[PDB]
Amino acid sequence: RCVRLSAERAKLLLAEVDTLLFNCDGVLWRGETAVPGAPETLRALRARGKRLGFITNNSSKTRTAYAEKLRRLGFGGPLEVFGTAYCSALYLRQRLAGVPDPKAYVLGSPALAAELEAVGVTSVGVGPDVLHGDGPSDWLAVPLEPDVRAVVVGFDPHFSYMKLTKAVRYLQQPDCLLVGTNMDNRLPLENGRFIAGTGCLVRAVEMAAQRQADIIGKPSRFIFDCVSQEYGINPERTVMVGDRLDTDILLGSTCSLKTILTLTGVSSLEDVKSNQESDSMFKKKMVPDFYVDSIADLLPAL
Amino acid sequence: ARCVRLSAERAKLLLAEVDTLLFNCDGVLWRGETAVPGAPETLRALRARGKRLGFITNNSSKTRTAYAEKLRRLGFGGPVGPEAGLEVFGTAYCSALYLRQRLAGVPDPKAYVLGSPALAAELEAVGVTSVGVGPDVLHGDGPSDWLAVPLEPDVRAVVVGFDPHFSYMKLTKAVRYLQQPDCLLVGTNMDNRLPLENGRFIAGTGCLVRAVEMAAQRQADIIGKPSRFIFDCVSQEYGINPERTVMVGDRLDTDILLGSTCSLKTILTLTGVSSLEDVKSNQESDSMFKKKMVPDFYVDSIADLLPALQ
Repeated sequence: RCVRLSAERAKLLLAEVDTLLFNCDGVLWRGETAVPGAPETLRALRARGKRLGFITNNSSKTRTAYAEKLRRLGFGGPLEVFGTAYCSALYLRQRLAGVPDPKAYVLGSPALAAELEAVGVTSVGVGPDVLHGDGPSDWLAVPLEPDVRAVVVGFDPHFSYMKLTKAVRYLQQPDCLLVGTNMDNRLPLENGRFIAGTGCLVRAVEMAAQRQADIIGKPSRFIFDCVSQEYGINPERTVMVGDRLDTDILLGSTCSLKTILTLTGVSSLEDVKSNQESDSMFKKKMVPDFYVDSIADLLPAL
Repeated sequence: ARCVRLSAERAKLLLAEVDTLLFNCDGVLWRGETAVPGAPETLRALRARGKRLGFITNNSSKTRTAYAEKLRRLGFGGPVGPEAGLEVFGTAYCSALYLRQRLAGVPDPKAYVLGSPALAAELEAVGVTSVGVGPDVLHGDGPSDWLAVPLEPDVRAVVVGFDPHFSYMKLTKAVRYLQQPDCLLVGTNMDNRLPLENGRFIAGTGCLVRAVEMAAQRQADIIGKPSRFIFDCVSQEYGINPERTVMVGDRLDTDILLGSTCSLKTILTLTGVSSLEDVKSNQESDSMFKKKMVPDFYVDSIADLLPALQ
């Protein structure tokens, strides 16, 4: 029952909500360029006493980096950003609490490794690992780091058959964990362009390792739990604003949060139309409570 | 269909019934670079008895003629003379045939190959030019640099085989080529793992194919076993009559399944991946498909047929 948002309805909701959780890409900005009116509306929400949070499935930037980008583009400051890097670090903290010196093989960014380092998890394998040796015997003979207790698959632009081989070898130990930052098929880019998502890499590792990975990012509930551990979210008085139906809006529906769809990003009203037709009850979960052309549309009520 | 143990008498009955024998290579004829004991003698005897022998492989790393050299070196024999034709059908050659048929009429077909030099050689033989074989290491600081790399014009297919040089760059180029609707996506096999000696394994081609499928939001066409195209690739040259042909294999999900779906008599050899315990599990109907994966006859090794060939 997607309602079209008007200034009157926006005022009504704003009275009801104290916390707003936003996806960054496709909602607040595309690339390094801000959505028209978005910085001012978020500044105004802060002035009206609303608490702002940010949830992202990208593992390439640290919390402080996302916060600096928000500050430079005028969105303000209080941390308020919850990305798959930080939340992956928290997951590994929880699942490796008993390990004395946990080490993880990270097919991912320096930011993911830094976030793991902050929670006490040493990371190995960030960066290039180009193929060496002419056959499987050479590839399977390469020495591995000792005491590796987890394999974390993030956005690895250096992904190679060597990293897949080392990951599978680490995962031959039953105690070893397999964690994926997200399961997205595509990473949205500017101008409607896209590149391969972390989900492709994670699925390669899963298939080779005959394992099912634990997914940290949206639509997984783990990212909401990571936000709630610090915010203490009240589902009834909290709203999730997002651009993608399969990740942001589904997360909102599963966690009983109010949902707003912004049409500045990947998803559009036509997609919601197909979802409103009952092919599956799940697709009904992928429908927003309200829709806005842009987040600046909250400025009339603010 | 009751997985009968092939006794020498039963084996002789089979020899009278079949004129053509199709063998899987790894786990049946040889393990790695070392031959299975007694297999070379058995196949040489089969050639002497006038039986026609063919070979089916899911590995895309060797050309037909190269496989023939390995067979000759290990004592399995070779095509007799000038009239005789090649006996080995691997995923490189049959992938080339698949693109030959599916790119019929294309003026100068080009393919982006995440695969071996052998696959490129076979494609050249069928008239398909190949681009992208070999390493493509990461360059640049961001997506704009990666997406600024120039792509070749008139690429009409993406072929994913065993690529140990697979990289995020090659995946990115593959999706960019596949953004063209006419472009085909072909996979040599969908195996999650490549079996190796001593129970070891490495990641299979299926992982690479799946990554490309997910990013391109496409479904790949698989050439290798259990897909029936490899059987059609054999038949295009052999002209097989299914009831008078036997398929010998080591793996239930690939070799024996191909035999059953193509109405070939099946012999399971226990020198490879599959065991009688696995066929036991399949004989218990957990899945409808598992009934298809049951051998008509079983032997510990193909050398077990040597008494009936003398």
